[PDB]
Amino acid sequence: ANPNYFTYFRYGNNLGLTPIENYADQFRIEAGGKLNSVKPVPTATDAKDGLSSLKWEVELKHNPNNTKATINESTGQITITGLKQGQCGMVMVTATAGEGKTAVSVKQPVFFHFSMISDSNVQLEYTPFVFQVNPARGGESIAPSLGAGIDKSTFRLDYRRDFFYYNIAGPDSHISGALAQKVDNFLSEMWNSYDATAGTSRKPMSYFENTTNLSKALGYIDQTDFKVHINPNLWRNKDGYANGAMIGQITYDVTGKDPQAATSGARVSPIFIWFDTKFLEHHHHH
Ligand code: NA
Ligand code: NA
Repeated sequence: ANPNYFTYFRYGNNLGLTPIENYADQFRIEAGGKLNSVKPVPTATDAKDGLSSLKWEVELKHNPNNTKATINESTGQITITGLKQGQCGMVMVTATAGEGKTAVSVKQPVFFHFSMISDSNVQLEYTPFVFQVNPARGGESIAPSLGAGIDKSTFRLDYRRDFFYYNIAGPDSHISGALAQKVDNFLSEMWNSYDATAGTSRKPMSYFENTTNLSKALGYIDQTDFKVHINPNLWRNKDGYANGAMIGQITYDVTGKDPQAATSGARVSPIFIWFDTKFLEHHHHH
């Protein structure tokens, strides 16, 4: 197209994952580290005038209750504050080339994970921590590392509470925000499609609540490898397929039991699920 026309930028990742275009833009703050040590700058674009010709803007998406983000308008350097240990956060970055009628803007998410050692010496890390999934086809995330000394055979892991969804490029009618009582949004619609009585419960996302019908869950964690599974043909409605990102709190138990009632130190939000029909899996030759 025109002189301002472009289609992408990239920040990459600090996880050693390559090539960077096969993964979301995503940054981990290591266990026991500081948020102010991870201030990513962009590394790629198809803008002809390049990274130092773009106007950089940021909007914090997750977690609105406690996280903030700012951006250097010239360099694109992002700074995050307030994200809590054991949680992921999400921002939307907008880059704009030019001004006026022929200006072109491109918006993309950037994700963050503040890792930690939680109860019982667990250090739960998905690498990548953004699972890019096609909602028509479904799929399974990476298997996480659990931490040194953890018995994987007695580990149990399940979604629990605090589910949030952020529309990225889906229809505006996929309303963003927390799954909550008396709020009609994309997550309440998804929940209700699983069961009219699901409410704000873990049930649509739970292994332990779907043991005899896993294929019916919106998604679940398996108890062998602890991958997150997303089932096909559910994250959609008449207006369109999900095109957006979901985060939920996940609880664990180190004694072979359903972790429903795990206490506060055995609760984390270690993974973001990003739905987009354009995603095809990169299997690395299996
Ligand atoms: Na559904
Ligand atoms: Na959460």
